[PDB]
Amino acid sequence: MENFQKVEKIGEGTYGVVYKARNKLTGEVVALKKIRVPSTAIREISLLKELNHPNIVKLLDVIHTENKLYLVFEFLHQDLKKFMDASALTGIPLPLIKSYLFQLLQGLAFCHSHRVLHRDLKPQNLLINTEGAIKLADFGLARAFVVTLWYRAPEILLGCKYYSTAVDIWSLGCIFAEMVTRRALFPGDSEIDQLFRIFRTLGTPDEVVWPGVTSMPDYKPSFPKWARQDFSKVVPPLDEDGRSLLSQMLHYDPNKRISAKAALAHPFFQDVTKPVPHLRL
Ligand SMILES: c1ccc2c(c1)Cc1c-2n[nH]c1-c1ccncc1
Repeated sequence: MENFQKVEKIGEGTYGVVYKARNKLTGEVVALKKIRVPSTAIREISLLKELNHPNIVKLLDVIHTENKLYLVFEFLHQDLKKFMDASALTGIPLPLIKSYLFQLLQGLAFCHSHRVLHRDLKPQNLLINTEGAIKLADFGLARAFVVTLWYRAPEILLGCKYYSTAVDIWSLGCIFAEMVTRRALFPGDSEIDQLFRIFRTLGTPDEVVWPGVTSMPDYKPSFPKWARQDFSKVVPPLDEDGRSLLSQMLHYDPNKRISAKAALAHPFFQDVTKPVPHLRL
C-alpha cells in the first residue's frame, strides 16, 4: 500500500519479502510483508488476526488491495539469529535461554490449543525486544499459503503428510540446543543429509522406539543404522533438568514427544526468571 513508506528490507522468505516501514499517515513503524489471491489464503490469514498472544508477533492489518497481499506486523528490534551471532563469544546467559524457551513454549501452547501450527520455527522467525520478551513470527502462514532444513522434524522428512503440533516442539528443541552450545544441532544441507545427521546423533529409528516408522513414505530399509549418543555429549553445558527436557522435545515418535503445555511444567522452569538481554540495535 502507498500508505507505507519503506525504510529498509529486514528480511526475505519464500512466502514474501519483509520490510521495515512507517505508516505514512500515522508515523507508526511496522514490519511490512508483501506476500509472494485465493480466498482460502484470505480466510486462513484472516483467522490469524485473532490469534493474539504476548509471545506471538502481532498481525496489525491484512491489506488485500489491487489483487495483492500485504501483511502489516508489529516491529520488534532483533531476531534470535542475530542475537545468537552477537552473543557467540560468551554465549547467551542460561537464565536468558531458559526465559526465552519458557516464553516460546507459552506461545506454542496457546497456538496449539487453537489447533494452529507454525511448521517453520527457526531463529530467524523468533523476535526479541529490549524488555526481555521473545515472540514467534511468520506462522499460521505456512498452512495459510535456500530454505533451511535444520529444524525440520523427522516425521516431515520421512514423508508424513499430516504432521501435528509435535513438529513445532521438535524445532524449538533444536533451537534450545543451539542457544546452549552455540552451534546448530543438525545443520543438514539436503533432505537426506538432514535425516542422517539426526540419525547419527539420536540413533537410527526403528519399530522399538518409533512404532510405524518403517512404513513411513520415505523410509528405506537400506538406511544405515547408527547408534544413539548421550545427551551429555550433545549438549554438555546443559544441566540434567535441561537435558531431560530436551530429550523429551526430541523424541522420535511425535506421539511420545512432550507437548508445549507439559513442557511448561517441567522442573527445568522451577527457577525461571525474566532477565533483560544485552541488545545492540
Ligand atoms: C514476519 C512477520 C513479522 C515480522 C517478521 C517476519 C520479521 C519482523 C517482524 N516484525 N518485526 C520484525 C523484525 C524486527 C527487527 N529485526 C528483524 C525483524
